[PDB]
Amino acid sequence: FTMKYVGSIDQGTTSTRFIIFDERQRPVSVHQVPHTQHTPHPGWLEHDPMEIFRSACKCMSVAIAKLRQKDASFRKIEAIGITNQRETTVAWDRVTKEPLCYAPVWNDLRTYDITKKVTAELGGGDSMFASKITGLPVSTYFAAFKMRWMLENVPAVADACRRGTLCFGTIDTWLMYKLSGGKAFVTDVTNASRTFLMDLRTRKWSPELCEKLKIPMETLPEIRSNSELFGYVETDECGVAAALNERTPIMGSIGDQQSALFGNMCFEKGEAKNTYGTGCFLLMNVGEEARFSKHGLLSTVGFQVGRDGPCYYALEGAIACAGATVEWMRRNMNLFSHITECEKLARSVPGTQGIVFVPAFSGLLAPYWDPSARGTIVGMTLKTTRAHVIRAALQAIALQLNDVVGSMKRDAGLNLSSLRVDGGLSKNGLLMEIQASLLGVDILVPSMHETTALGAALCAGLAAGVWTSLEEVKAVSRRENSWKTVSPSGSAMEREAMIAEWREALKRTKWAK
Amino acid sequence: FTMKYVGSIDQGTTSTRFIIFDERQRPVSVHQVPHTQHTPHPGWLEHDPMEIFRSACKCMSVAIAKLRQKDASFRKIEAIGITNQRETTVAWDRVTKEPLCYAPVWNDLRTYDITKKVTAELGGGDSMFASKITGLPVSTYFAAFKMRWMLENVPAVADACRRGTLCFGTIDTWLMYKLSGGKAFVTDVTNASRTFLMDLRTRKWSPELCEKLKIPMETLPEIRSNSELFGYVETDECGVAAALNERTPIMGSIGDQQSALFGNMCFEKGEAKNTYGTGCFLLMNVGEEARFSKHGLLSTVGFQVGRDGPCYYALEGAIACAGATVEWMRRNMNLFSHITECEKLARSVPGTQGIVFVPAFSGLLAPYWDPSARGTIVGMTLKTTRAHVIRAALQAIALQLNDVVGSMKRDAGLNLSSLRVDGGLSKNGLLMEIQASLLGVDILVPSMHETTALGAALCAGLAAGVWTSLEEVKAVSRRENSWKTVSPSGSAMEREAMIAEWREALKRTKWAK
Repeated sequence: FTMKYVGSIDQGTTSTRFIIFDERQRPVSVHQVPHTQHTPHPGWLEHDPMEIFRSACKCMSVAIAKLRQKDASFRKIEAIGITNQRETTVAWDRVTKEPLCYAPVWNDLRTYDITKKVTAELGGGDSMFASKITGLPVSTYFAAFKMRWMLENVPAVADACRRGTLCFGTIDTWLMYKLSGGKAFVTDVTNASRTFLMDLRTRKWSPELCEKLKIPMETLPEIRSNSELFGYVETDECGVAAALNERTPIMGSIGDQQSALFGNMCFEKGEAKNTYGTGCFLLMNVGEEARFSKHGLLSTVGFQVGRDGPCYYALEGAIACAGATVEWMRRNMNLFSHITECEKLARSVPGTQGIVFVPAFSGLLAPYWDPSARGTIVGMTLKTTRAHVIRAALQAIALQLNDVVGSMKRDAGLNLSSLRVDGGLSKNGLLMEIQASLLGVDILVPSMHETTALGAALCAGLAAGVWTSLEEVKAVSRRENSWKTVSPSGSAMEREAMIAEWREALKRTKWAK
Repeated sequence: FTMKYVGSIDQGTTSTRFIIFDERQRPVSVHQVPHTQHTPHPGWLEHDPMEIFRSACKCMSVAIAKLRQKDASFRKIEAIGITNQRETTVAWDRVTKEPLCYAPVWNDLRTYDITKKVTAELGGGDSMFASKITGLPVSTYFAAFKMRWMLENVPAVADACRRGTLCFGTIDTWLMYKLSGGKAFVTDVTNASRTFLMDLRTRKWSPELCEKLKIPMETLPEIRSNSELFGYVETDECGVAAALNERTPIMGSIGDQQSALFGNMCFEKGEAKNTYGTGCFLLMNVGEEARFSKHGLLSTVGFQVGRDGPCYYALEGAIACAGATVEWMRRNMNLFSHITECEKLARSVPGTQGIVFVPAFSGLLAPYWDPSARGTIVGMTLKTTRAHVIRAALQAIALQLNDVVGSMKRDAGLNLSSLRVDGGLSKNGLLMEIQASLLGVDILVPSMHETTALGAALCAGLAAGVWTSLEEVKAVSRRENSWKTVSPSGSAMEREAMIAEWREALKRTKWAK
C-alpha cells in the first residue's frame, strides 16, 4: 500500500551507523557515531559496551529524524537488522543490566598466553585439533578465549559467574539485549560460529568444548537464525522509542562479513564476495554442507533465513595488507599524492616487466600462513619506476586472492561462478580488471556499495515481508541499483607467467627471526 | 722565476674537459664539452671519435683563452697529459686519417656473442683462461673483443685490414694520433692492460693472444710508460696549435681510473682509492709485483713513470650502481627531490631497522659476479619509510665495497692503510662514515677533487721536470691541497650484524633467466 523502510544498525570496529533503506534497497538516510578505542597495553584493544549501545541509539534517532524532514512518505521502520564486528566479546550482569568490564575486541592480543596453553594442553601441540567441529584454528580472535581471559583476569566477571548472573555475548547479543530493554538473550548462527563454542554440523553449542574450555553453558545466549523475530525495541535511550514512534521489531542479525556476503546476493554455492578494505576478507558460499579446509582457511556459516531454515555454509580467507599497502606507498614511500594517482600510475605501464612486490608487511595469511614473511621486492632494474611498483602491489593483492580462491575451490569441490566486490579499493578499476583476468570470472561491482548494512536490512526485511523471497531481493537489486560488470581481459599466457613469477617470489619473503 | 703550467685532457664517457694546472697543482682553468651517447640497439653504446677529438680541441682552445685573460704573461703550457675512459675502442684509417665507424664504448654489450665464442672455443669454457697473461677475465668490457666485433661486422673495417691501412686504439691512442696530425701511434701501459692483448708482467703485446683472438698486430700501437715523450700537438683543428702558441709536447697518458689512483698520491703498496661515480671503481696499489685474484677482481697496471722506471701494479674492483642507485631513487621512484635530501633522509633514522636493499639493478660484479641478481628489498614492515630505504641503499654500496676490499686483502696479502675517495658520492658524509666504520680505516676526502685530471698533469709534469720526483709531488700536494678525514666508529657488533643481514639478503637476489 504505502512505502516500506527497513533500518540497519552497522556496529563496526571504529564506529556505529544506522542506515535506513527503502523497499528498493536504496539507502535513504544515515547517521554515524564513533566510539572510543581503549588501549591499556601494546596489542590490547577494548570497547565500552555502553558507549556502543548509546551510539546505536543515537544513530537511529538522528537518521530517523533526518528521514522524516526529507521524506514525506516515511512513516515508520518496518524492522531493524543488526550487523556487527564479530568476535568482540561482552560480559555483563543479568540484574545490573550493565557490563562488568570493557569488551576485548576481535584483533586484541591479550588472549595470546591462553591460546598457547590451549594448543599445547588440549590439542597436543595441534592448533587445528577442534577445527572439524568449530571450523576454526585456535587463535586470539575467537570469543571463547576472550571469555576465558575475563574469568581469569577480571574479578567482577569471576564474581558474577559464581552467583549465576554472568552473561557472555558477541556484539549482536549485547545489542539485542539492551535494545530489548534486557528481554532477549540471543545470537545469530553466524556470530555464534565465531565463538569457538559452536558445533558447525549441528549449529548448537558443543557440550564437550564448553567443558574443556571451562565456559559454563549458562552464560551463553540462545542460537538462532539470521532472519526471524528476535525482540522489539523497548528502550528510549537517546530518544529512540520516540523517534521510531510505533512498535518496531528487530528481525535481522548477522556478522559483518556474512552480512556483506548476503548483501552481495551470494545466495548460491560457488558465489563469493571479497571486501577490498585495509585488508581483504573473501567469503565463498560453499552450499548446505560444511566444508573443512586443508589450507588453513576458516569454515563458517554464511547465512540462514528463518528459524531452522536452509543453512548455507562458507569458507573464509583474508589478506592483511590491501588498502594498507596503498596507503603505505603514499605516506611512507611518497610514491603518489592524490588517491587517483595510484590507478593512473599503475595503468601508465603495460606490465610490471618482471618485478614482484609481495606486500607481506605483517606476514602471510590465507593458504600459506607464514608470520616470518616480510614486505619484499624482487626483479628491479634501472628501468623499474614507481609505476611498476604500484602496479606490482595491485597485482600482488589480486594474486593472493587468486590463491585463496584456488584453495577454496579445492576444499569445496566447486567452481567460483562470480565475484562480487566492495570496499574502497574496489573503486580501483585496474585492480578489478587484473582480478577478473586472473580468476577468469566476471567481477560485479555494486554501485550501491553499503553491502554490509544491506545484508542486515535484507535479513530483517525478509522476516518482515518487505521482500518475500531471495529471488525478489535479487530482482529488486537488479532493477533499482546499477552494477558494473568487469570481465576477464588479459591472456592466459600472461596469467600463467604472472603466477609463475609470483610463486617464485614467495620463496624470497621469509625474513623475521 | 716564471709560473709553469700543465694541461690535462680528461676524456670521460659523457664529456671531455681540459684542465690547466699550475706547479702548485691548482686547477687554474677548465672547459667542458659534452659528446653524444649513441644507443642504436638496447645495451649498445657508441661514441663518434671525431666529436671527441673536436671536444678536446675546443676544450683546450677555450681554457687557454680564459687563462690568458687571468694571467696575461702566460705564453705556453709546459706539457700536455691525457686521461681517458678506458676499453672504448676506435677504428681508423692510416691514410684518410678518419674513423671507419663509431667507437663501441667500454660498457657496450654488442660483443656478447663474441665473448661466449672466445671463452668456449679458446678457454675450454674457462673465462679466466688468459688471466695469468692479461690480469683479466673474458668480458664484453675489454678492447680486443670490440676490435674483433669491428673486423667481423664493419665492411670499411675488414676492408682497411686487408689493404693494411687499419689502426685500432683505445681513446688515449686516438687522441694522441689526431693531436699529432697522424704522427704518433702510441698507448700507455695502463690503457694497454685493458685491451686483453697485453702481457701484464712484461707489458708487451702477447703474440699468442693477437694470433688466437685473430687480430693482426700491425694494427696495434707501441706501448710506452705513462710519463715521457709521446708526440707533439701539431693539429689546428679548433685553433688549438695557434692557441697553444708554442710547440707543445704530449708527455702524459693514463687510463682514468689509474689516473685517479696516481692523482690521489697512492704511490705505496696498500694505498688505494675508490671513485664513487655512477658506479664505483676501487683500485689498490699492490706494489712492484703483480697480484692475481681468487675472486674475479681484475689485475692491472697502476702506473709506470718513465721508460723502464718502476712499474707499480694494482688490483681493481667495481660496482655497477652507486650514484645510479641514488639517482634512481629520485628520478624513478620519487623518494626525494633535491640531492641533499638523500643524506638528510638517511640520517633522519637510526638505522634500517630490519630491511636490506640490495641495489643490483644490473647484477652483481665484484667478487660474487652474478648477472642474474636484480634490485631487491627484503624485510619491510608498515613502519618502513623511504628514509630507511635510502639509508639501506647507502649501507649496501658500502657493504659491497667492504666485500670488494676484503677480497683485495686476501689476493694482495696486504692491508689497506687508508682509502682516498673521490666522485660525487664522496660528498655524502653519512656514506663515508659508514664506509669508514666497515673498513676500520681512515677515509681521505680531498678538497681539490679533480684527481683524475691531476693524475695526467702529474705524469706530464714529471716527464718535463715541472716536478722532479714523487716526493716533491706529495709535499706540494700536502702543503697546497687539504683533505677531510673520516674516521671509523662502529662496534665490531654493529659491523658483524650488518654483514650477517647483508649476506642473508644476497641469497634472495637471484631473478633473471
